[PDB]
Amino acid sequence: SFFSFLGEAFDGARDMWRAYSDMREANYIGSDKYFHARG
Amino acid sequence: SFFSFLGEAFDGARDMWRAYSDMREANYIGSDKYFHARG
Amino acid sequence: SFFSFLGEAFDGARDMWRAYSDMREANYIGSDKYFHARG
Amino acid sequence: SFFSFLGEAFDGARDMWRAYSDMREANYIGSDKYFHARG
Amino acid sequence: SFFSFLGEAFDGARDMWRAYSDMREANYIGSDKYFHARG
Amino acid sequence: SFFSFLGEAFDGARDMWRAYSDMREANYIGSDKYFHARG
Amino acid sequence: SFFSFLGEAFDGARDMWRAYSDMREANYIGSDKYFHARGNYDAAKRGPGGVWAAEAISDARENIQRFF
Amino acid sequence: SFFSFLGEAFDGARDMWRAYSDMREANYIGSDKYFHARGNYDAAKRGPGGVWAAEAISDARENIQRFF
Amino acid sequence: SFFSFLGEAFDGARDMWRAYSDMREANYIGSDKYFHARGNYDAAKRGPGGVWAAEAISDARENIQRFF
Amino acid sequence: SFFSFLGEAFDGARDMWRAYSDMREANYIGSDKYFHARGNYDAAKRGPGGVWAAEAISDARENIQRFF
Amino acid sequence: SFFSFLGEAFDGARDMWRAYSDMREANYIGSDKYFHARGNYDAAKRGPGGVWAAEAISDARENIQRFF
Amino acid sequence: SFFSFLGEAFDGARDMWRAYSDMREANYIGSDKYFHARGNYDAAKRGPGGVWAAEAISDARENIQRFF
Repeated sequence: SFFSFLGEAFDGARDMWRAYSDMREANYIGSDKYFHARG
Repeated sequence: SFFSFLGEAFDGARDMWRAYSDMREANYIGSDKYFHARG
Repeated sequence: SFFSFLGEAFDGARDMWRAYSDMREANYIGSDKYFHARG
Repeated sequence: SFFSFLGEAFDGARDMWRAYSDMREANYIGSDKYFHARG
Repeated sequence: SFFSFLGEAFDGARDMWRAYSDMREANYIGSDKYFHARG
Repeated sequence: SFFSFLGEAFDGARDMWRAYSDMREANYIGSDKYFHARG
Repeated sequence: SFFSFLGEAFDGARDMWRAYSDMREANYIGSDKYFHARGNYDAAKRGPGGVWAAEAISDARENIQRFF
Repeated sequence: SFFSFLGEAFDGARDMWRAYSDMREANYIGSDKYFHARGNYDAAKRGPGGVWAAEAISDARENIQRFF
Repeated sequence: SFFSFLGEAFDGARDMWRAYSDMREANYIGSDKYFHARGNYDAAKRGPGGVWAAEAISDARENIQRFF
Repeated sequence: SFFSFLGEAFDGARDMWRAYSDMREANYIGSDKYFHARGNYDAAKRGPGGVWAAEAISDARENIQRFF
Repeated sequence: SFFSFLGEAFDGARDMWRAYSDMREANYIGSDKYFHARGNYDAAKRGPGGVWAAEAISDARENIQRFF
Repeated sequence: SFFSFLGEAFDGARDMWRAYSDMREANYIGSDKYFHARGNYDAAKRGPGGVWAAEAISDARENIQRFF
C-alpha cells in the first residue's frame, strides 16, 4: 500500500495529510532500456 | 493501493488531504525503449 | 486502486480532498519506443 | 506498506503528516538497462 | 513496513510527522545494469 | 520495519518525528551491475 | 515487448519459433471486476486453459497414432 | 521484455524456440477485483492451466502412441 | 527481461530453447483483490497449474506409449 | 533478468535450454490482497503447481511407457 | 539476475541447462496481504508445489515404465 | 545473482546444469502479511514443496520402473 492513508473515528484539521512523491520512470515490471550497436 | 485514501465515522477539515504525485513515464509492464544500429 | 478515495458515515469540509497527479506517458502494457537504423 | 499512514480514535492538527519521497527510476521487478557493442 | 506510521487514541500537533526519503534507483528485484563489448 | 513509527495513548508536539533517510541504489534482491569485455 | 525475437541472416532456417499462448483476461490498464457487487454467484466453468502441446515423431513398419 | 531472444547468422538453425505460455489474468497496471464487494460466492471452475507439453520420438517395427 | 537469451553464429543449432510457462495472475503494477470486502466466499477450483512436461524417446521392435 | 543466458558460436548445439516455470501470482510492484477485509472465507482449490517434468529414454525389444 | 548463465564456443553442446522452477507469489516490491483484515478464514488448498522431476534411462529385452 | 554459472569452450559438454527450484513467496523488497490483522484463521494446506527429484538408470533383461 504505497503512500496510502487509513483511519477510523478521527476528527480532522487543516492540512491533516500532505504527500509530495515523484514517480518519473517508476513501477516497471519487465520494460528494459538498451541499445545493440553491432557496427 | 498507491496514493489511496480510506476512513470511517470521521469529521473533515479544510485541506484535510492533498497529494502531489508525478507519474511521467510510470507504471510500465513490458514496454521497452531501445535502438539497434547495425550500421 | 491508484489515487482512489473511500469513506462512510463522515461529514465533509471545504477542500476536504485534492489530488495533483501527472500521468504523461504512463500506464503502458506492451507499447515500445525504439528505432532500427541498419544504414 | 511503503510510506503508509494508519490511526484510530485520534484528533488531528495542522500539517499532522507530511511525506517528501523521491521514486525516480524506482520499484523495478525485471527491467534491465544494458548495451551490447560487438563492433 | 518501510517509512510507515501507526497510532491509536492519540492527539496530534503541528508537523507531528515529517519524512524526507530519497528512493532514486531503489527497490530492484532482478533488474540488472550491464554492457558486453566483445569488440 | 525500516524507519517505521508506532505509538498508543500519546499526546503530540511540534516536529514530534522527523526522518532524513537516503535510499539511492538501495533494497536490491538480485539486480547485478557488471560488464564483460572479451575484446 | 513480450516474447520478443531478433536476428540477421536466417539463411536456410526451419521451425525458428512456435509461440503458442492463452492471453485471455490479460493486458488490463484500468478495470474493476465485481466492483461494489453484493450477492453475485460466480460459477463460470472456465474449463481447461493454457497450451496443450503434443508432438509425436515416429517411423515404423506399421503405425497407430491418436491425439486428444 | 519477457522471454526475450537475440541472435545473428541463424545459418541452418532448426526448432530454435518453443514459447508455450498461459498469460491469463496477467499484465494488470490498475485493477480491483471484488472491490467493496459483500456476500459474493466465487466458485468458477477455472480448471487445468499452464503448459501440458508431451513429446514422443519413437522408432519401431510396430508402433502405438496415444496423447491426452 | 525474464528468461532472457543472447547469441551469435547459431550455425546448425537444433532445439535451442523450450520456454514453457504459466504467467496467470502475474505482472500486476497496481491492484487490490477483495479490497474492503466483507463475507465473500472464494471457492474457485483453480485446479492444476504450471508446466506438466513429458518427453519419451524410445526405440523398439514393438512399442506402446500413452500420455496424460 | 531472471534465468538469463548468454553465448557465442552455438555451432551444432542441441537441447541448449528447457526453461519450464510457473510464474502465477508473481511480479507484483504494488498490490493489496484482502486489504481491510472482514469475514472473507478463502477455500480456492489452487491444486497442483510448479513443474512436473518426466523424461524416459528407453531402448527395448518390446516397450510399454505411460505418462500422467 | 537469478540462475544466470554465461559461455563462449558451445561447439557441439547437448542438454546444457534444465531450469525447472515455481515462481508463484514471488517478486513483490510493495504488497500487503490481509492488511487491516479481521475474521478472514484462509483454507486455500494450495496443494503440491515446486519441481517434481523424474528421469528414467533404461535399456531392456522387455520394458515397463510408468510416470505420475 | 543466485545459482550463477560462467564458462568458456563448452566443446562437447552434456547435462551441464539442472537448476530445479521452488521460489514461491520469495524476493519481497517491501511487504506486510497479516499487518494490523485480528482474528484471522490461516489453514492454507500449502502441502508438499521444494524439489522431489528421482533419477533411475537401469539396464536389464526384463524391467519394471514406477515414478510417483
